[PDB]
Amino acid sequence: HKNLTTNQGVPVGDNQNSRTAGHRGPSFLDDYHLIEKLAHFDRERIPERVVHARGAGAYGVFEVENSMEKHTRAAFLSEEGKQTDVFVRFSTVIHPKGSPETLRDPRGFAVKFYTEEGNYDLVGNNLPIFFIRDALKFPDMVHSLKPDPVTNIQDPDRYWDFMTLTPESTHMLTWLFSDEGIPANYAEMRGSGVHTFRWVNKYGETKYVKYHWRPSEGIRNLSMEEAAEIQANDFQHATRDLYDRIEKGNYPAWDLYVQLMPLSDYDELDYDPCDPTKTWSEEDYPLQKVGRMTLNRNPENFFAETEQAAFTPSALVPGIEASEDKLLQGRLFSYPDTQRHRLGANYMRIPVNCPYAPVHNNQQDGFMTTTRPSGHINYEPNRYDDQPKENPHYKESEPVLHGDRMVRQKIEKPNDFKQAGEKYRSYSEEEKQALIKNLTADLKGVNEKTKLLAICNFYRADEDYGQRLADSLGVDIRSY
Amino acid sequence: HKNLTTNQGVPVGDNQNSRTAGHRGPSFLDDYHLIEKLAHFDRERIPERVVHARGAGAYGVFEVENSMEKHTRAAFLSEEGKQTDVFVRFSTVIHPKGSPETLRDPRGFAVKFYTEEGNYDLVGNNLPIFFIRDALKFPDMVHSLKPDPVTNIQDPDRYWDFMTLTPESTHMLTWLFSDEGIPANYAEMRGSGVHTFRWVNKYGETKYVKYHWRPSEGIRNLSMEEAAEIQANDFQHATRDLYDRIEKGNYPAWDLYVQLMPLSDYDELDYDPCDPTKTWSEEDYPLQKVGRMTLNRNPENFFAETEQAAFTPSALVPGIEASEDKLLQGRLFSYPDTQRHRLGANYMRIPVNCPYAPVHNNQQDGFMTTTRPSGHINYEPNRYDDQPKENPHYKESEPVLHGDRMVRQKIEKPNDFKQAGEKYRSYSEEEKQALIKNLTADLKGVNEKTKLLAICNFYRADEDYGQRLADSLGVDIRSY
Amino acid sequence: HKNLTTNQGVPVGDNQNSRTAGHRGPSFLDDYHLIEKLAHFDRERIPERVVHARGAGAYGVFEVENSMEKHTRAAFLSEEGKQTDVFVRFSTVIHPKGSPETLRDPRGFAVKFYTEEGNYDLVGNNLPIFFIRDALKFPDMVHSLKPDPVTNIQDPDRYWDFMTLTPESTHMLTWLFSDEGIPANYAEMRGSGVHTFRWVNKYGETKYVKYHWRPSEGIRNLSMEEAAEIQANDFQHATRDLYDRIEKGNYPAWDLYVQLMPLSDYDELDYDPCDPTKTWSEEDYPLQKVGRMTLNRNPENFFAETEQAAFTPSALVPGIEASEDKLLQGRLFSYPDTQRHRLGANYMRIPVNCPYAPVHNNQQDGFMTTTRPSGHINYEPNRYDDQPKENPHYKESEPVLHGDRMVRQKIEKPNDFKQAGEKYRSYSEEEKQALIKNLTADLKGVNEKTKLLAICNFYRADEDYGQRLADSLGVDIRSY
Amino acid sequence: HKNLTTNQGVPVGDNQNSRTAGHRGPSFLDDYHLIEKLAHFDRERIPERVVHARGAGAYGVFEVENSMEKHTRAAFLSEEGKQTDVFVRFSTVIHPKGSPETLRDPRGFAVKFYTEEGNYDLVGNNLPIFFIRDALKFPDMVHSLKPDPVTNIQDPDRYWDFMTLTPESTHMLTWLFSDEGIPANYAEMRGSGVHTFRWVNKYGETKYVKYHWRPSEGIRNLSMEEAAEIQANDFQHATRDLYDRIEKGNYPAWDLYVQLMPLSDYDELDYDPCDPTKTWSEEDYPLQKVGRMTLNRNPENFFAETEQAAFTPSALVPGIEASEDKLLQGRLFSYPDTQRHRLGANYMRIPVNCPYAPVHNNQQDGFMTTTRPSGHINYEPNRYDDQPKENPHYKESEPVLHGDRMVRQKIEKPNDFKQAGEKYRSYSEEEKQALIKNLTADLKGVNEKTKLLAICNFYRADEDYGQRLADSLGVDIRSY
Ligand code: HEM
Ligand code: HEM
Ligand SMILES: Oc1cccc(O)c1O
Ligand SMILES: Oc1cccc(O)c1O
Ligand SMILES: Oc1cccc(O)c1O
Ligand SMILES: Oc1cccc(O)c1O
Ligand SMILES: [Cl-]
Ligand SMILES: [Cl-]
Ligand SMILES: [Cl-]
Ligand SMILES: [Cl-]
Ligand code: NA
Ligand code: NA
Repeated sequence: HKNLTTNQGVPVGDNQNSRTAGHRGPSFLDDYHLIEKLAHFDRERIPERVVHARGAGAYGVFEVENSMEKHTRAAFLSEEGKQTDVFVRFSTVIHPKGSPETLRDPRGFAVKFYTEEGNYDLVGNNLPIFFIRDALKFPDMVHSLKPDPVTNIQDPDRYWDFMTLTPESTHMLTWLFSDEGIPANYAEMRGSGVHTFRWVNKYGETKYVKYHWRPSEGIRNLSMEEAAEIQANDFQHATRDLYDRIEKGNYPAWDLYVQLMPLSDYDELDYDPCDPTKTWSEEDYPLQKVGRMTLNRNPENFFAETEQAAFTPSALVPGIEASEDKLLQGRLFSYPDTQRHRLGANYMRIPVNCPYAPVHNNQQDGFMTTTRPSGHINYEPNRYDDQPKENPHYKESEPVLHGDRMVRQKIEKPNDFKQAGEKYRSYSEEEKQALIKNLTADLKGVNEKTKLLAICNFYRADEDYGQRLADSLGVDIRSY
Repeated sequence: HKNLTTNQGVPVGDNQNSRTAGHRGPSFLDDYHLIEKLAHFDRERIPERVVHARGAGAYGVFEVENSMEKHTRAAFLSEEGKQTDVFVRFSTVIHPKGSPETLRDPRGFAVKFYTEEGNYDLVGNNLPIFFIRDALKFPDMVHSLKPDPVTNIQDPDRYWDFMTLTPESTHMLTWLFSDEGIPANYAEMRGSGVHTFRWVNKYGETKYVKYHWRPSEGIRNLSMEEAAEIQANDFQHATRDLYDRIEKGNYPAWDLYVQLMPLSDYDELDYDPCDPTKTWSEEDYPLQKVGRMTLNRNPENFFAETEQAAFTPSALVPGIEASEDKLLQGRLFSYPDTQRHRLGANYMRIPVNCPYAPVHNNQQDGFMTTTRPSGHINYEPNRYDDQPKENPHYKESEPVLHGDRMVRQKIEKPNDFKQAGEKYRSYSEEEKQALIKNLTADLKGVNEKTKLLAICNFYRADEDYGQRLADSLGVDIRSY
Repeated sequence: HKNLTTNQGVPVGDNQNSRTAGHRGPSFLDDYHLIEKLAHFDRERIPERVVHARGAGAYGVFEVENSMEKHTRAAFLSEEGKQTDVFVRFSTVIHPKGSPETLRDPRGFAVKFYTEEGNYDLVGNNLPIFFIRDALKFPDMVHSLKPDPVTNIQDPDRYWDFMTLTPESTHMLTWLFSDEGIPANYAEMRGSGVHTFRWVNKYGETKYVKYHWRPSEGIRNLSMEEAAEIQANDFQHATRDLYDRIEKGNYPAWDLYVQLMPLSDYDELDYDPCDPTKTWSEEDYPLQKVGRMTLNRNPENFFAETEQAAFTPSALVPGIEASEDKLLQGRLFSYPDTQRHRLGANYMRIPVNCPYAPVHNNQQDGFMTTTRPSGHINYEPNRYDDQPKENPHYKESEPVLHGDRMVRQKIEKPNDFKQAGEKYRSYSEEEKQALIKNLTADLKGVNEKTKLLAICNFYRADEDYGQRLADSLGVDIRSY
Repeated sequence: HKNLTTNQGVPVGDNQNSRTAGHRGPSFLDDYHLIEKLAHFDRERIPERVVHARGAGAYGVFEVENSMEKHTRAAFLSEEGKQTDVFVRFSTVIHPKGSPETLRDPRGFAVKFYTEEGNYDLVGNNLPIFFIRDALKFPDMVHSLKPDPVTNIQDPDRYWDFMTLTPESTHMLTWLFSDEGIPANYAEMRGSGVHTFRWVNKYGETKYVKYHWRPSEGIRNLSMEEAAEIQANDFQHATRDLYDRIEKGNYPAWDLYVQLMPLSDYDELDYDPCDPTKTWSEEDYPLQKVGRMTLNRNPENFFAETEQAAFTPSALVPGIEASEDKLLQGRLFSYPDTQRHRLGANYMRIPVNCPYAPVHNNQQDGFMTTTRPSGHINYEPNRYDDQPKENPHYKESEPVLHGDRMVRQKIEKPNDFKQAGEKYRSYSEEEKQALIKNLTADLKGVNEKTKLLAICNFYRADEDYGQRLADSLGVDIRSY
């Protein structure tokens, strides 16, 4: 048995009645419990994430099967059997909190590894490429996909206007308008790092790397019809499914694979290996198994742990570095930036965000300083041998720059259409029919000029693709 | 034709490419356009409303048919034909911003009148009563109804635990589990002030008042099955419908009616006329037509106008005052309190929230001061005749207090069950069947002791009501 | 030896050099350490307190010498010898952080007692009365005393305009313009509760109470000349002094005394005993010794503990209640209201603000939730016997209301001049000379009409007072 | 004559009395005027600037004498007689908002030019060099200079520890410990851009540029003793002096001069021309007159205009670009980053911060959206010719990168001591005596090891300098 109390620790005499002038009179200002309780209720909410607002979290463990020391000095990958705790958040993208999990969208697949050398965030999606290749375009892309700023309803005419004028999107749309645009749930789902990263070993040798998560539950997708049937009765089915599997002991898992590519292979590929609109061939760059992640624990509080979770692609650990991918480069900035706004300057002290590794530095103060700081010395260099100092064993690599000027210019070999065609031809006939169907339903109401340009981009990917879509939309493409 | 610019007014040379070390190299920090554009994107979101997060807005006009000056000095009601601009937001209640509009919930019906003596907010719902009668319980009620804080899914076992132990909720639940718990859309929907308010005329005479909005489009409700079928294909159907009606010139309207009751009728009644779990008989207190509101304009920007809209029951105008309703009394505080958090100290300067009537006072500063203040005199009293002064013509009434002590105590004559029974018996057989069906689907999975208490509360309302529910749930109540 | 780390717990390789294109080229965006370290620096500051922005803090102990159980059930005062930890912050009032501690001002004297039944804040000043008697005037008062909103310099013409038109200020001004307006430091300084509070004993009997703190170091004040001399060489001498006394083991102490008055004595006094412009005669209501507070420990971090400290007069404990003092009533609201803005919705979790007594309630979420919440049940009533419940042993008293109606009306018996005259006559001749001298230096440049009104208000206090001021100002008041 | 009103536009009947239970009873919650007025009061303050918190603002005009089009395409410099409106803020550095203006510190000299091609901010100081050359050290340097985080008092032992271990500071300290470390006021003061910038003409030719402001009122300084004499009686003397000069029509002015250097001079010099611890010789790179800035208008409201002013070195206009200076490079980020926290995401819409030039872009939303946004198109590219587009005429230059790797490495030819010695020798004997006096007073109490290292750094600058300081401090340096 426990007393209800105020936040001052005073036991509450009456949690039912306001303080009033007699039993039916107006309410007095001197009712600290009422005002405190209502005032905190009035401040429960924080801004939702600007994208990926809808999602669900879980904790688990990553275990190494094959040590990666030949290729990276990353501590958490250094030996067979090494276990690292994770927190993972899965998500949709475009719509707000509360939106259904039956909508078409990439799915987020964000993994935080609590390593001995710091927290490493691999902020992935299910699909292995993206719509754009430069972060400067991201608020534009998002804005076109988001509900219309007047109507508050998503409008295909808007995002297809953007996408069609942004032909590098063509590969991505060829994945997203398959039925893999609606995963059945978060467990029966692919994961991808999407970007190329750099792996750096103890000799300072660098390889390019891509990451892939393969579900133990397999990949399963929903047709537009299957999605509607679920949406009718449950707008949070994926969140429900994740929690329920874990509560029942049916723990979902993913095997982590990598592809590894020499830096020098740039110059002979007909695409840029750091163009995130591109995948690498699995015949030429085979998947190499690293280990397995099992999710086995539900959070204790959704707001405190899942809503407040902060991941960033710039949370890199020794041995794992960014590539020059211009999309990734903006993400390095944007995540901690938005987090400072969404969560507070001190967001890294929220428990789910805290490292397991020691934190010692000369930062101070900021809203909601709860960590009981002490000491006189908050500056470096200083005369004190016991105060924290830099450790040169932990310098990052020095990537070679091939450019000689500060420029704003598109990458060479954009090759916007080739892999979209390859993906299209890789589909089964049943999968091609679904792609055309889903695209037709999406395009049939859009501005005729935009609809033609869409068809033309898919035609440039593959002639059969573009002709089938034109036929299905009733568009005459003879004059082109 | 216009230049894209930074926020500094510098035309942008290139809105496609980040600044990088050659065409494929990493990104430079000296890219003000990138950083400014990402950083503002990173800050787009504000907190959603703590309740009524999902909603839709429109502007229109309210026109007086019968002047109300014999009963209230309110300026906007003073003359036949007098027109006042309104802004209205409709909403659901429990789930977050992106949640479906097919869910069971009261609907918000919030009307801001831009009167010549200040803004008057009538913050109603469709349903004319509430679950609780004291604001001290509001965070409890809400927390029970909201998604479970662990699972992020709404759980009937939680809110029925609260509601069953809060028997004053019985009248409300008897309305909400009719099919009027799911209005077809926002246009074919009732509105209610819910609370008794005080109307005060130019002689200082006071009457109790209740407000009712009657839709010109009639009232239409959804069954659970009808709601699921809509939910399958559109999770924002009510938002859509409102915008669409107005864009097509099919303007929805409501007639405003009032009931008026003398203060001295308190002892004539077997309930407290200021208990918001109670309605007043329309036979004994007939509806009196006041005027008509027509919504005829969509907002120009949903975030700026609808998301940032702030209504409060305490935005009262001369002639219209709060009653002693202890629920209303807490609302007086909570709304501006939450708005200062959600929107900023200076939220009243946001255009939708601004009055038409002149604002002159000695308040100053606060985040985002955009109003070009001037002058040396920010205090009163002062020696300057031209600075703003109090105006004793605009004093409020002085309600009589019947109590002699500051107490925490439930009102007399709570009468928790009688009107719920009256409402139940007022239903058609088809309506009673839908009530029992909807209750049964909601209660069938809850804790057995809670389920029995629910049945017992409804039995106390009406024996046939409670027995039908018990039969439908398979619960044997012979022995009570 | 310790590593400098990022907030992700990654050791920093180089805390000296930004990451650049060669040894002298422009800086790269991919420099997580630079950006994290700059961004947090960029966010160190929070709003200063709206008043009492300049101050200093210390911890210590309060020990009961005489149990107060005949008069109050407060736990911390129950037993001889009982020791309660305290935190105390002393302050100036008007000017910002960084301002000098040599200025004329009341001084704040805010004591947090960490009691077994919750935190009790006694938020005092050195002077025992105040300028105003209704919180509605506080923003006016402050704005008149604050630097002019155009020039950013304090202007006697502005605050004397307010004070002269606010004749209830006369008693306060008669204390503040003695040399006690500039205490020598925080240790050699009086403290006062200012308001009457209500003490309630185990039988439910109530007495009015006033609190006084008497410095073991005695009271010492600065002349205007002494204050200038200190200001020349140290703008933070009181902060320095408090820290230095404690660091050297010379702990400052205060004895706590109370006056006690029966409720009934209202009706026979020629003032309102809950008017905070009034004192109670020490002859008629003798000081009674309660105990001693000794301050013996400096905080470990000024920002975390002293800057973030939050006190409120509404942090009352069983046995100690607010009086009807209309000034106090507004304070009850204002402090936690400003604190939610200044510090965050969760400011009560900041260590210095935490109670020693257990906190259990159904509040949740809000910015910077750091407390590891858990459990499904965040509402009451609920079916669970182990969840926190109200405890009727801890109900507050039920003060009798003498009023009939909700009114806006000045108290009866304002008696604005009589005590100011009594205070003036209680001064030694040296002390009267100082008062006139300090008043004259303040008023000599003020608007002539305001200057005359000042003289008249002091003349009404005491003829010799007003005449001496008029003489010193060169103002002939014979014609009145 | 005007009514005082609430923020809802309702006239206030009584601005004197709270609403209470009779004339002396406790206060009611239903007092919207009290609560609104106190709530807004409670929220007046925003965070002060993290440095330069104390300052003062004015408006004026800049007029071109000698057009600069041969060297820069900047619009505001394009024609003789061209006038551009400015806003200027002057400041101290280290202590908080209310701190004296008699302290030793650089002075800030921040000029916002409202040009036809956007706002251009030249965020200078009086002194023409800086303590450090990499932004990574800025939070350290500041934390060392700031009041100690335990005592809240500035401690020379802390900042000399930092500075002595940061020998690139030696030139700066040689200026700051002259009497120019305490300017007599803001008018009789030098201004400097400090950094080298790049000027780019219409043919794309680039020169390095330095900016210098020469006061028409001449340069005048205070000795330590003259500063204390002022401080005794006025802790805002420089704020007062600026406002007073302008109010009386005695407008302060500065002539702008530039120095111009070819990029190809790098190897001709024994320092890096982009090292901000360095000046350029005026013999080798003569001062060239541009024009004159006159300050002739005080702001209408200090908070709205001066306190909320936001400047950034990244507010560059076509023709004027950053150099590679690594200190500058971090400032490009830090200012808009801190301003988003201090002022809000929409701080650029605060009037003093608004450009004169048109602003059109696809940014949206954020706290306190006051700008009445409209339209459906918030993304680019789009199909609409009338929506804002990029303008390639306004591309920036493409600086040549000399580096081939991403590195963290000190510049070549740091040359930490030579210019400090040149400055020392440039001093008159009276000036040398002051410098030694001021340094001795500052160093005499610091840790002996730190004090010796200080002397050694000054000795390396000039043997006489170091020897005179050693003699004055009583330190025998014969053994070295
Ligand atoms: C209606 C009258 C008053 C109002 C509305 C008011 C309001 C405030 C506010 C808003 C603060 C800043 C609190 C914070 O930021 O944590 C403050 C601080 C303070 N006030 Fe008042 N005040 C009033 C009267 C008084 C009185 C009568 C006293 C003493 C008897 C007093 C003593 C203090 C002290 C000592 C502080 C500093 C607390 C600290 O050190 O953190 N005030 N006041
Ligand atoms: C890396 C080096 C530096 C960093 C990181 C830095 C950072 C900052 C920051 C964060 C502010 C607060 C701005 C605000 O809140 O709006 C500021 C203000 C200021 N800094 Fe710096 N600073 C640096 C070097 C300098 C230099 C070199 C100068 C002059 C050349 C200077 C002059 C100023 C001035 C004048 C202000 C006040 C502007 C105003 O009046 O509002 N700082 N600085
Ligand atoms: O952050 C994102 C924004 C838009 C689309 C995506 O798939 C995504 O992950
Ligand atoms: O504000 C609200 C909270 C909970 C239920 C409701 O119907 C409501 O309107
Ligand atoms: O909070 C306050 C405001 C004005 C004057 C004071 O003495 C005070 O404490
Ligand atoms: O921004 C700043 C920080 C520290 C010292 C300075 O001179 C400065 O301008
Ligand atoms: Cl650090
Ligand atoms: Cl006001
Ligand atoms: Cl609670
Ligand atoms: Cl944009
Ligand atoms: Na191995
Ligand atoms: Na010329």
